Amino acid sequence: VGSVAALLTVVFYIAAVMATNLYGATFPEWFGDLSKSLYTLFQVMTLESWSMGIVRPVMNVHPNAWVFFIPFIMLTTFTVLNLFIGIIVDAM
Amino acid sequence: VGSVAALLTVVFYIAAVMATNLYGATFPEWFGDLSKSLYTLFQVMTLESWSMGIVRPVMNVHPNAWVFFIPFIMLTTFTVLNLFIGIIVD
Amino acid sequence: VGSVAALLTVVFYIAAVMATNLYGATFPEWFGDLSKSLYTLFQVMTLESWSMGIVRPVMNVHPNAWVFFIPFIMLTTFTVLNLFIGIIVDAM
Amino acid sequence: VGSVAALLTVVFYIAAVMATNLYGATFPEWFGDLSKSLYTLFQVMTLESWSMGIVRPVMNVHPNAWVFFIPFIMLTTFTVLNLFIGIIVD
Ligand code: NA
Ligand code: NA
Ligand code: NA
Ligand code: NA
Repeated sequence: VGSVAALLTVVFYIAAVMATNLYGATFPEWFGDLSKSLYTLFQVMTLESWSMGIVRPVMNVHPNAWVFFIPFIMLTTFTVLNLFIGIIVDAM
Repeated sequence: VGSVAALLTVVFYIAAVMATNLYGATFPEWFGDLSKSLYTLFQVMTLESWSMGIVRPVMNVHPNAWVFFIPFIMLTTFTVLNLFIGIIVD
Repeated sequence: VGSVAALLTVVFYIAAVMATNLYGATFPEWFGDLSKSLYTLFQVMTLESWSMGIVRPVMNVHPNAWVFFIPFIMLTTFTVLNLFIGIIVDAM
Repeated sequence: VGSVAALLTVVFYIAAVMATNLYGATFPEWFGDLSKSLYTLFQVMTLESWSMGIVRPVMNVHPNAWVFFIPFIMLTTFTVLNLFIGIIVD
């Protein structure tokens, strides 16, 4: 439960560092600094406008942006699901 | 199960009171009164257009709005998940 | 499991009948006929653009539209969750 | 768990082949090639803008497009839920 939250924080920070470098110059409102990137990757994790709002516009400059975002989604969404179930199971 | 629904209603009302005060003047369509706020925070909880539709436009006036909305999402979505599982288990 | 799918079909049809009558005249693209309504209520159940795309525009003509849509969401989303878990539990 | 991931990959590929043929000519940005189709069907599976962004605009050319997309959603979202629970249980 604690290790799951620790793995998610580390992965979320590493990805936000990676995103700032990759799309920061071309998409500064979404990835211009670490803070902007952490906020965008939280939104992407909630699946809110991830494709129409973020990744499709990013792919028009970086055609392989999906190699970062789709595995990011698949990982964080599974980890969050594993985390929330983990708290509920430990409570019972 | 009942206490979970009670905790969620209290938290949802407190947050709706907080939102009306914070962004009611600058965003009156989404937070102009308690009723408008309760409706918006229900939408934010369902994750529908929370960032592109609500929080990014709010952050252009209030840059720290994320300190209210991200913890609100993390709390209510976990509580709802705990509530729905609670009914199914019982 | 079967009764859950039966309850969901009945509720989904009743709601689609209710919506066609309520918002069909003022929002004919989303609720103009039973077929259009069933499609919109399926979208509303998946939570896709339910508020920005459907219910906020509907509330500008019908201010109490939320009395129909919010309880519809709370019911169908809980029933679907109960249905999907029901199949998985019965399979094991 | 492995067979669930195998069933999902096969179904996802078959559907992406089907979509390219069906709406590739009329919607080339979303279904112009197998790669574009696989990306769109992943988005549709996450429920992101599936109706307002994809299926409503597709239905204005192909009125029965819902016969492909609604069953696609019902299948893949159930399979993914079955997959994620499968890993956690194991
Ligand atoms: Na959305
Ligand atoms: Na969504
Ligand atoms: Na969702
Ligand atoms: Na959206």
